[PDB]
Amino acid sequence: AGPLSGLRVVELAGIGPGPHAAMILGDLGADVVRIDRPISRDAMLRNRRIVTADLKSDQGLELALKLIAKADVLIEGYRPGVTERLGLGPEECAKVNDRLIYARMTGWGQTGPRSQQAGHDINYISLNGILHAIGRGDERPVPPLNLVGDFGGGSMFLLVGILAALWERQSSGKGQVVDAAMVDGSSVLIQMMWAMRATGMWTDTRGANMLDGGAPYYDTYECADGRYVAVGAIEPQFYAAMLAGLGLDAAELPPQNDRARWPELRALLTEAFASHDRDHWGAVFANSDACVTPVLAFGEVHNEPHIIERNTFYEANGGWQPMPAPRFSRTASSQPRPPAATIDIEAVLTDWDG
Amino acid sequence: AGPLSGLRVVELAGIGPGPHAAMILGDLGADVVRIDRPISRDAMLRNRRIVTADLKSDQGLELALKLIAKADVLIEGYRPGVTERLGLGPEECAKVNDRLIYARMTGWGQTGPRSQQAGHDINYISLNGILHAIGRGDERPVPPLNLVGDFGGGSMFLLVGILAALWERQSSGKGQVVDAAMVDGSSVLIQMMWAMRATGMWTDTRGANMLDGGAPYYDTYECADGRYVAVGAIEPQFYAAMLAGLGLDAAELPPQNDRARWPELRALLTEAFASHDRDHWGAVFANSDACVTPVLAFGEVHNEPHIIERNTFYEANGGWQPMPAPRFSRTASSQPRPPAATIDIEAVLTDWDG
Ligand SMILES: CCCCCCCCCCCC[C@H](C)C(=O)SCCNC(=O)CCNC(=O)[C@H](O)C(C)(C)COP(=O)(O)OP(=O)(O)OC[C@H]1O[C@@H](n2cnc3c(N)ncnc32)[C@H](O)[C@@H]1OP(=O)(O)O
Ligand SMILES: CCCCCCCCCCCC[C@H](C)C(=O)SCCNC(=O)CCNC(=O)[C@H](O)C(C)(C)COP(=O)(O)OP(=O)(O)OC[C@H]1O[C@@H](n2cnc3c(N)ncnc32)[C@H](O)[C@@H]1OP(=O)(O)O
Repeated sequence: AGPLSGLRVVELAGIGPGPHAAMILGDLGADVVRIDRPISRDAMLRNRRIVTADLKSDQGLELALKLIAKADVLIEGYRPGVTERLGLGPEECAKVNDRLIYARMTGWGQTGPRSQQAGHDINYISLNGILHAIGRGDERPVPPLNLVGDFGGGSMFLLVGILAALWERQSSGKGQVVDAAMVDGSSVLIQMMWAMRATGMWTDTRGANMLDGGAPYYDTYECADGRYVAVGAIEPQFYAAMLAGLGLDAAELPPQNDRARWPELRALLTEAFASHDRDHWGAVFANSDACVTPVLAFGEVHNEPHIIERNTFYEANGGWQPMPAPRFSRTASSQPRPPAATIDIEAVLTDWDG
Repeated sequence: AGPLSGLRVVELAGIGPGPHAAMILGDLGADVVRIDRPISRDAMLRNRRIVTADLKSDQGLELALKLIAKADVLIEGYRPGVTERLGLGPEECAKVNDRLIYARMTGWGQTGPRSQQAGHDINYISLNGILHAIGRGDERPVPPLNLVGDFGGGSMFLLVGILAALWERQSSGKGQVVDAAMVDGSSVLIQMMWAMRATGMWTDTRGANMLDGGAPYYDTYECADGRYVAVGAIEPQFYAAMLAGLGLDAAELPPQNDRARWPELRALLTEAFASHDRDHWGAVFANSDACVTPVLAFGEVHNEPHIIERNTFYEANGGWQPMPAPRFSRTASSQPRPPAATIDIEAVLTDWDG
């Protein structure tokens, strides 16, 4: 039902960014066929058809290629060379389908000294200054889950690459290869900090900047109940609204942007926030522009009115899952279809005509 | 030169996600025209033409609409209702160009109880369980800079919405509205943790999971020089390669996934890593699959061989900036054009035929 209805995607079963990319394509209405090794409880495998094949066997290769001959996009996330050795590399795929967008999802990219090296998110963002910038300044860096390498700088760039290549295809008639490396995507993801560093607006000192926790107006605060609020009152008029809700006199406080006095400012803000519960502040600044919000655990999200009203989540069997994003006014996306039983690869070939 | 060469984008100047989205379109070859209020050192504003109009004025509105009439995409990132009041809302734009992809970039979305409220990244990820999941367990949550709401769950979803809607326009001949809300995108960005929570594979206890710092094999360690390495050795063979490099006898350590003895495991690993400087480990895990990498500060990135050889960065005027991502084999993106002087809006309208 979404805008990608009609798009055919072959996904070679992998882990992390590749399956996430394929999910979003399916989310938006694509026809996604996932080939695995010979009913999943993994909600990420929503919006698929699962088929199986041994790609090291002559029959599996032949069946895979027939599928690929009829697809728009191929997603693979193995080490570079792996698809080549199977006979499913870009040059073999070209011979049967030169309209194909061949999307290669890696951490380190297709070439370079590290291209054959195992790794995970935390490694890809360790090499490009990202990790070093995350966490409190008095302690070692903390990983921002696998949100920045695997997804924000990984699958999301694979998706952009795929969709941009589909635009180009309109006039060239041809596909090509998209090399989406997490080490690259994540760097463009953090381009604002590269831009800020060049102008004296960001330092390499962890935890001492405007957006990393260093600013008392841009951080979390612990409340009376041991729960937290988030404060993001960057603009002076938002900051002023924040001080108001807390019952603090601005004249009695250091100026907002006097970094010399930030520890003094933070102590006053700490004392304020610590005097009531999280839900008290939630109520104080419910409709304000104070940029103060309650910090909800996953298990609490379902109770928040803005989350409910907008149907950001849906109940699948066993728990809430996020609905497709972003939203489309005319070709809206469906509620995702749960994972289903594996189906016969030949049946999909009939459906597609391979 | 990139795959988006030919695409026409009108960007209504704003902050954070919108300008980052426009940048990536520009990066990939789009013809992006930015309308600001009446030459930048913001490297984010690379790959543009900048023009000036007072949109509150009769003549300003008229010129903007003439530009929009010739564009493929419009990006705006103001509060919902703002463009409506200006007379550049979706209903007004449709009258002059129904092929327009109208891309609306917000935190809270177009509708809902919070939709008119101020906020910034830290607020958007505070409402949907993300923030609460970031940081050490013995402390309040830390913001993962503005990487998760503004960009990974923000501009990146706007971009997917834009390019998806363009694909759809191939066959419907028409555009539509993309409502990209950071509270939604970030939720889809963290779908893996929603999937895991449902199967008992992720807990709401901060700092106590596989990918958040709780696992001794997926975290940073401080070295003899006070600098850091990242360890990402999730798979047993990589973990084994890690211990081997450290000269620790496995027989003598707690099992990798015995959570009850994780603190004992961490302490042994801490002692090991602290015995030499970062560059030593740097060297020990050379081309190994041990998933151990050095944690480079921004200012060190330019010295790293894998970074150099792949040209992940380029020297603009004054500092390193990331090259376009992802990479395309046939229609490669150009090195970004630096920000240039504001130009005459009519010269753009002549160029485009408006
Ligand atoms: C409710 C549950 C939710 C689910 C939760 C899941 C669990 C959570 C875990 C989180 C995972 C996310 C983690 C944190 C990340 O950070 S992801 C980043 C990992 N890196 C990458 O993806 C970069 C690209 N990939 C790689 O570098 C490597 O694939 C790897 C991930 C390091 C693993 O290395 P390794 O296991 O040696 O695999 P590869 O070298 O790729 O070779 C794969 C071999 O398998 C074969 N193969 C594949 N498909 C088939 C098939 N259908 N039939 C037959 N064979 C198949 C290939 O031929 C290849 O074999 P060969 O070519 O070596 O002989
Ligand atoms: C090297 C330099 C680097 C540069 C770095 C920049 C500095 C770093 C700062 C950190 C930025 C990143 C932070 C962490 C973020 O999270 S950004 C995300 C902020 N949130 C959003 O974007 C969500 C959607 N937007 C909004 O909610 C709001 O726009 C906002 C950000 C809260 C700002 O609120 P506010 O100032 O009241 O603006 P709005 O309500 O949107 O109204 C805008 C008014 O301006 C007017 N306007 C606009 N363009 C023109 C024009 N060309 N000519 C004449 N007028 C113009 C509009 O008409 C509107 O007026 P009105 O309709 O309100 O009367």
